[PDB]
Amino acid sequence: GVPTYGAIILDETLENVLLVQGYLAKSGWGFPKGKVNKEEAPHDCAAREVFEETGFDIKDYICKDDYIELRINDQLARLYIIPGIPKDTKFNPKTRREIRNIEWFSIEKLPCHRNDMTPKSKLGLAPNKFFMAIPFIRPLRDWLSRRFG
Ligand SMILES: C1CCCC(Nc2nnc(C3CC3)o2)CC1
Repeated sequence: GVPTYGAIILDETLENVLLVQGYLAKSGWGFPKGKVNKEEAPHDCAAREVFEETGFDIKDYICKDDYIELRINDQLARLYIIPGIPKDTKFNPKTRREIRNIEWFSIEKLPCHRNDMTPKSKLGLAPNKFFMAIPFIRPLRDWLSRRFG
């Protein structure tokens, strides 16, 4: 699995996080991130992917130790945590061919799991447009509690 890098951008209240909506298999909402290039350092890949997807440069804000990393299906995803970005920042992807929309979401309102279908006695999970973000939500809330209060 080629590792991916990106960011969790939060506003100044720490309430809201910046998600991006793709197309097709990436049609839902997720954190801005993408695959590392040959010989590219993690921090540079995170900044490149975030600038390509949001038009916002995190380079001067990345902290080396402040990230959440998950291994999903034997692919590693690491999102640098970037707090205090004002909600009135103008975000604009580099190309609309990959990114449909960019929005702030309330962290407390986001799901941290998908819903089963126990009502229908059917196995599996109900669709959720936050599926790409979900795995990071509980680890984020725990990280924020520890590092802030
Ligand atoms: C569109 C822009 C690129 C970021 C993307 N984030 C994402 N999180 N998981 C995946 C799947 C590959 C496993 O993608 C979704 C939004």
